[PDB]
Amino acid sequence: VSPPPPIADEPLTVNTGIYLIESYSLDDKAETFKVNAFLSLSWKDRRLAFDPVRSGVRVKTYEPEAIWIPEIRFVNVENARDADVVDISVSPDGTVQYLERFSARVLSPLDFRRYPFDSQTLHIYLIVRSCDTRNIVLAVDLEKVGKNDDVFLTGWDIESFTAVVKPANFALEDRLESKLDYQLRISRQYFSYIPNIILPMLFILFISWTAFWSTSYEANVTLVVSTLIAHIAFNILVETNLPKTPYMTYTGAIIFMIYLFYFVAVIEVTVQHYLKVESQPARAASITRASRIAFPVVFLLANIILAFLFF
Amino acid sequence: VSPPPPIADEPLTVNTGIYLIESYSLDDKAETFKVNAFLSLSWKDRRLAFDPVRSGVRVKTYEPEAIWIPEIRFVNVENARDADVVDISVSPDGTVQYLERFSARVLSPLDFRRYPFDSQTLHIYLIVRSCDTRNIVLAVDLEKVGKNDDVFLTGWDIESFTAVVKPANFALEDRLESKLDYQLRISRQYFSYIPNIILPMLFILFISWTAFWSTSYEANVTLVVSTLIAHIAFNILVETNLPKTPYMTYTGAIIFMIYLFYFVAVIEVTVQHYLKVESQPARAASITRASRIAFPVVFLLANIILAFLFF
Amino acid sequence: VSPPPPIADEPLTVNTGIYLIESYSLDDKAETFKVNAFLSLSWKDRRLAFDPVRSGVRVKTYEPEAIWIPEIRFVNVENARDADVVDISVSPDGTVQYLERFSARVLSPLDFRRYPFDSQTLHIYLIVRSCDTRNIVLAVDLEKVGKNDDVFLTGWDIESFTAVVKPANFALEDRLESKLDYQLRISRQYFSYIPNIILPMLFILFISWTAFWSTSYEANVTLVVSTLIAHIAFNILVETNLPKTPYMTYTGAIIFMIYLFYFVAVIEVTVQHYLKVESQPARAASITRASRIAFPVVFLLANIILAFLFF
Amino acid sequence: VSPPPPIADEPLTVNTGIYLIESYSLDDKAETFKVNAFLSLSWKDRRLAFDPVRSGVRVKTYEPEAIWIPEIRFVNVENARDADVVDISVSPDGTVQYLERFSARVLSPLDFRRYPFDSQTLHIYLIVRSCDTRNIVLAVDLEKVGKNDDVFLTGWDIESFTAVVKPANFALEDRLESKLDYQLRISRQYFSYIPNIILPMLFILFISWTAFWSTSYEANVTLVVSTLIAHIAFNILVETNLPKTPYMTYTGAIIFMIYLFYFVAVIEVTVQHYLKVESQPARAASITRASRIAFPVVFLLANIILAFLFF
Amino acid sequence: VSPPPPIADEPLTVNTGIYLIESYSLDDKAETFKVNAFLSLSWKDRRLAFDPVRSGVRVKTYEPEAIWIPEIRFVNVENARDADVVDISVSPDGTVQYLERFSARVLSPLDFRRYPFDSQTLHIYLIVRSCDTRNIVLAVDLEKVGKNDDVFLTGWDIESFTAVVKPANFALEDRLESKLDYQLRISRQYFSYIPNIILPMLFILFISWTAFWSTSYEANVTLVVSTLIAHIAFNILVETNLPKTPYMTYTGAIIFMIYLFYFVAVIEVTVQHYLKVESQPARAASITRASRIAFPVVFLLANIILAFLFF
Ligand SMILES: CCCCCCCCCCCCO[C@@H]1O[C@H](CO)[C@@H](O[C@H]2O[C@H](CO)[C@@H](O)[C@H](O)[C@H]2O)[C@H](O)[C@H]1O
Ligand SMILES: CCCCCCCCCCCCO[C@@H]1O[C@H](CO)[C@@H](O[C@H]2O[C@H](CO)[C@@H](O)[C@H](O)[C@H]2O)[C@H](O)[C@H]1O
Ligand SMILES: CCCCCCCCCCCCO[C@@H]1O[C@H](CO)[C@@H](O[C@H]2O[C@H](CO)[C@@H](O)[C@H](O)[C@H]2O)[C@H](O)[C@H]1O
Ligand SMILES: *Cc1c(C)c(=O)n2c(=O)c(C)c(C)n12
Ligand SMILES: *Cc1c(C)c(=O)n2c(=O)c(C)c(C)n12
Ligand SMILES: [Br-]
Ligand SMILES: [Br-]
Ligand SMILES: [Br-]
Ligand SMILES: [Br-]
Ligand SMILES: [Br-]
Ligand code: NA
Ligand code: NA
Ligand code: NA
Ligand code: NA
Repeated sequence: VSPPPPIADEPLTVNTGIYLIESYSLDDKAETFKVNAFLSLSWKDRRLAFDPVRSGVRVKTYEPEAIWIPEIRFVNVENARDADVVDISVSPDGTVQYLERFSARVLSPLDFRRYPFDSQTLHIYLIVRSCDTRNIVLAVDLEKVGKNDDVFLTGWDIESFTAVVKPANFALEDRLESKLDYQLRISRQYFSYIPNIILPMLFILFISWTAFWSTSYEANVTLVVSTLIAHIAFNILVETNLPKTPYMTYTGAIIFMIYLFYFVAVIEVTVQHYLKVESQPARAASITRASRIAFPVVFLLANIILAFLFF
Repeated sequence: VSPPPPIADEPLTVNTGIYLIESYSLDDKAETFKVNAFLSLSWKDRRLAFDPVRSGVRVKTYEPEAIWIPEIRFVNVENARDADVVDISVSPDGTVQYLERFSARVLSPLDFRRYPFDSQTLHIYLIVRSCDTRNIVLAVDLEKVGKNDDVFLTGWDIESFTAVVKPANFALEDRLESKLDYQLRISRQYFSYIPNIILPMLFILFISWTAFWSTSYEANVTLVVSTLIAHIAFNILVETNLPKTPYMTYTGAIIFMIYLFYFVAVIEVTVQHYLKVESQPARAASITRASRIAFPVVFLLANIILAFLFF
Repeated sequence: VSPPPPIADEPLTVNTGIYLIESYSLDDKAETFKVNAFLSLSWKDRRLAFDPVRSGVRVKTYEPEAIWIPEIRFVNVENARDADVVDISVSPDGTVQYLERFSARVLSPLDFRRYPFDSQTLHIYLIVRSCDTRNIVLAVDLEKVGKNDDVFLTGWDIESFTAVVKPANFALEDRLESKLDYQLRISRQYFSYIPNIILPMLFILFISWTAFWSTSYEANVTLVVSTLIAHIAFNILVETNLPKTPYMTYTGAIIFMIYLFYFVAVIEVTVQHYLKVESQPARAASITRASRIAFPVVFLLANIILAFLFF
Repeated sequence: VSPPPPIADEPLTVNTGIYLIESYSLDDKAETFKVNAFLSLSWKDRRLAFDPVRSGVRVKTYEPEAIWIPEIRFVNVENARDADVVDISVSPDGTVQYLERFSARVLSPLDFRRYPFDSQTLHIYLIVRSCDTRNIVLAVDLEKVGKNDDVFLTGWDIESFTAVVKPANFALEDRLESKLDYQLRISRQYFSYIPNIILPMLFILFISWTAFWSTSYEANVTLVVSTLIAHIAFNILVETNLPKTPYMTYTGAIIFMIYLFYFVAVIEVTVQHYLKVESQPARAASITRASRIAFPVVFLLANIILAFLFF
Repeated sequence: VSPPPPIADEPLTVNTGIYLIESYSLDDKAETFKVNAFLSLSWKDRRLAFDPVRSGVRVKTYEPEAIWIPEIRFVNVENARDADVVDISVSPDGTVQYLERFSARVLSPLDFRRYPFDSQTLHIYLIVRSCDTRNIVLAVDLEKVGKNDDVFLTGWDIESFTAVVKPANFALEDRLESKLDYQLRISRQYFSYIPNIILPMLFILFISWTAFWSTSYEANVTLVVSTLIAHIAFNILVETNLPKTPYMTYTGAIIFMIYLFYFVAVIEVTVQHYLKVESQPARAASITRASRIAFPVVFLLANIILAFLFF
């Protein structure tokens, strides 16, 4: 058991293919997903070749220990894949067809800038380290790349599973390394965010705006402050589903902006109350009247400016 | 070892059975369940046939490594079954009788549209990959498919555990696979949702309707804003027990509709105050007297419309 | 290695014993507990008998692989017993003495009807599948059943640890099975529930009843609505410590009933206000006075009936 | 492999030593802690003795399997010590010196009566079961019992790490067991409980006492009920850090006593209003004037009583 | 297997290298992180010398079991380094080049004094115990120490990953120990804390300050008491993300000091009302007008003092 020697000075080509059986547990905070797939490996080992006419047998089956198998590891896995060899088949010309079913927790970063209207490119990097004798290079067997029809990822729409055919051949620790980029394209199912977070968040805001058709300070203070407490509950709820990002997200931007609206609604209610008491209810009346228009208008404009800057 | 060779060109039939010992951890969010069971496998191996006279035994026992055992895998498992071999019995005619105990975390999707009055079909998919030498096909021994009477799933009623006798034969990575479907039929114990969520949620909503028999804006603002906040707490409570769906759930639809009632109630409470300050209490009294009948009637009709759409 | 042959037509008796070293992590929601114990097994293997006079030795020690050891399993375990053999000692007459230390996560159902004044009988089921050669039956050596004095289950009182001596012998999948039931009797330490849940829930209820000595609607609405919010927090807290049950638990019934009290207090506070505005304070004052007695009287009588129906 | 035979009838002495490398994860609810340490064992096995002159080596190194090593176990571990043998050295006189690196999750009860001003004695119980051939006894080599200087336990001060030199020899299932007690003495770092829980809790209590300088029932009902609701939040927060105990903790006692204050303050607030409504504001004023002193005085006294009964 | 012999009285030098592939799960409460890296080891074993002309090959490849490998361990790991040998390469002079891929949960203490504007120096300690035969000493091959350009730590910026080349050679349990210190430098991405915690906390504080432009006690009590409860919820939120420290953190100091502001504001609100009721509103007016400046000014200066004391 050693690497097959080169006929010419060319490197050994290991043809690879990942076929997803199950995809599950997409954790946003962890920036990880779990997977259950087939890993297909194919290379030519002439030392294994045989005569089809003399032998009579079309294909030969070997055990992993018996023959040389390349060390294909995963770059971005949390804990090293639970592998189980399914098949090793040699053709008369010495072409080896390897197949293992594995499962791995893959650490792939996410871009939350457009959350919950985001799309992500999940990655699964395959790698091979070349030895002192000869270089090993990875290739994509597009016939052996894919995903089973039923494959679902709770909370997401699965768009594609395609590998980048050209490997990344680079030298790390004075040895050649061949890296392949498999890509799982997914788009988030935003539907639930509308009845459970967005619409409730807007209702409570519109309720704070009924203070603009009220002269009762005590009621207004109750309106604006109670609803601001329910806004904090939602901000908190939202941030528990997401990691701490060094940029603003879309929901994050709306949520923050709404705080300023509360602060101003509070100011307005204070000003209105101060003018009444100072016996200026007509000046106060003019400010509430403008506020009935300004507050929903400036809200609608600011939300457009945001949607534009994010999409 | 190699698979038993065919007499003619027939496929190799492996009779299967699953016997549930324990069922536990139905996790709605992750759409999984844990299982503890027996797995029975049976197949003819002529190379193992023996004469009972010159052996003095009706059956022979073997170690898994001693004979050929079919590579039977599970399709929908989070982590590959923890398996232990119990018994291996070879009859005189060469009929092998395998038995193992396994435990696995199974990934099977759920339909939350009628939550929490829903039923589910839990699947356990058994599979076998065919060989170049010969094609392997799965079968169901109906006398070896069951569950003991003690088997319980916390918060669920276990209805049935049956298998779809006809395997789905198809090609995968240029080899024939034979897939079997074991179906565990469960229905949710909705009981607890009534005194813990449904009724508490209705009581706080009815409590907001007492504002229709009150002339006090300050009081009304307290009644409608404080109950709206307890409703937000139930919305959050409910959505913790469930995953994000691209569809509306039954509970979720009731929960959403109830926010509209709070919004309209705030409007009526607002309108009534405005009219009373404008020295139009007679108009306001008409709106409030109407609301007293309108709010319970519209609620009662809307719930009939929803129960009908969902069931 | 093969099972010992019978002298008469009799089955092989494997004498069992479980000695608890540690008990921990009783999870009410999961309906599981963890244990660390000794599993003692004893049977006669004539093939191992020897002469004490000539051998000089009393006992002969073996490694597990050297001799035949019966296949004893646990029916109700989530994560399979992590075993390590401590001793195998053979007496001159061939009586084998097996002793292993194991740890398992046992799945035993719990009856929450009387929570938090509940008592449970946790079970550990030992099992053995009989061979085609001969039948194996389990038995209890009471001399090797018990527990360490330092055994504690946080939040519980350990009452007893006995075994049901008569095994349950039944036919499962055309083979005989022998089942033993070890019973760990515990009673819940209700103490904490009094100063943390029960009494705080009563204080807030009584605070709602101070509205019966008040003529301020605005104040009463705050009293009953605020305390109802704190009541919900306790309902939520309580139900997070428990699994969803298809029956009413004791605390569950009390917590539910208290909602009816708040609902009726809101009705009274509403009615009293309505009359005051309708310029009928005399009738209002009559209802408020009757409510001062009616509410704590009906609460006391409702609780007596509940305590009676539960205990 | 059997134990060394007794020269005279004396039992075999195994000298033990635990040296802490890392201490982490003290879990109050689970009453566990995790440790990373060296375990050293030393015993005389004459069957291994050698002459330094003839052999030309003063030390002899063996594999665990090659010689006899005592089966030393831990009594109170959840999941059994993950051990890797570092070295086994035999001196010319046959004095075996064994060293291993282990890591275990140790179960050891905690006394919460003085929380968060408490001190704990964590135990690590080493044990040995004797043979039918001969008796085994444990000893402590005080030269090999310690901890690294950088050893820390998050939120705790490490006081000591010593062993109770005299074992606790006893009968278990008619065999001698020698048990040793290693003790890790720790005291909880209470510092952060002060700004995070104690002082916040006192501030909201003192804020409820401002109701005593207010004639406004409506404002008073707000002060006392809102602060009562924040007290429930701290009661809840605190009890999520602790297991349920059948005794009262220090913080628990203060937390409970503080509820009784809230109830009495509600009564005073209620009574004051009643008298004012009855045109008795003079009687009501004297009750409120008494309350202003009585509440802080009865509070400071009851805390003196409590600190005395707890420390 | 035993250590290679020395040519002279020199110790055996083992060259080390750690190459980070993945860094993840920085858990503040636990004071841990998870890493996935390459561990390179290099030492001379002349007993392994060979002739390339005789053997055929220029480099020999071995199985770990076939040769002596130094017992290099990690000091501060919670989860056992899940290791897998990638390559073992022996050159003609006997120079061994060992490559293993590992993953571990490193426990390294964090200083939260400047949280969330803090920086950390995470450590991975390599170690080796010396034999009686000969001493082993660790060394750093700077050419094999590093991290892949993609390495990211969610919520942190990775500054550097270098080693402290001079090992800590010391005595432990009468044997030589050689320790290496690999240091991973990180600075916390404070961005998210501003829109999610810091500014929402300031908005609610300023909302309470509107009570200085109000003569309404019932409203003011609502303003200061409601925002105080929202502050409590932030304090609870902040401390769920942090361990209990025996010192004050920066956020912790601000959070605490802000409660003193809420307490003083309540005092002023109480004073203002008392005077207004005592028929001295002019005095109240002077206290309220001063408060309008004093509260923001004392808040400004207090934060300047704090920021100066912490940074
Ligand atoms: C006045 C202000 C009051 C503030 C109110 C804020 C309410 C906050 C409610 C948080 C609910 C907790 O739930 C938050 O969301 C998702 C579930 O949806 C969690 O996700 C969790 O799901 C499951 C089930 O709960 C857990 O077993 C698992 O450990 C975790 O992955 C986040 O880890 C948690 O942080
Ligand atoms: C306006 C309304 C406001 C409503 C606010 C309600 C607040 C509710 C606070 C919930 C308290 C936190 O929730 C607490 O979480 C811990 C996990 O850390 C759970 O922990 C539990 O786990 C297992 C299940 O895995 C249980 O069998 C076990 O008894 C317990 O240890 C507690 O059962 C839950 O009570
Ligand atoms: C992972 C675990 C997650 C745990 C989640 C914890 C949830 C905590 C929810 C806290 C909800 C607090 O909700 C709080 O209730 C009070 C009850 O008086 C309500 O307060 C209401 O009454 C008071 C009078 O008593 C008024 O001052 C206030 O204006 C009014 O809104 C508020 O609407 C809200 O500030
Ligand atoms: C073809 C075949 C069968 C059925 C079998 O058991 N073995 C193996 O183990 C391999 C993977 C192959 C091929 N064969
Ligand atoms: C003496 C000895 C050794 C060799 C061993 O492993 N154990 C056991 O398992 C027993 C029963 C005895 C004694 N010891
Ligand atoms: Br891998
Ligand atoms: Br499987
Ligand atoms: Br088992
Ligand atoms: Br152990
Ligand atoms: Br290690
Ligand atoms: Na190989
Ligand atoms: Na086989
Ligand atoms: Na055996
Ligand atoms: Na080795």
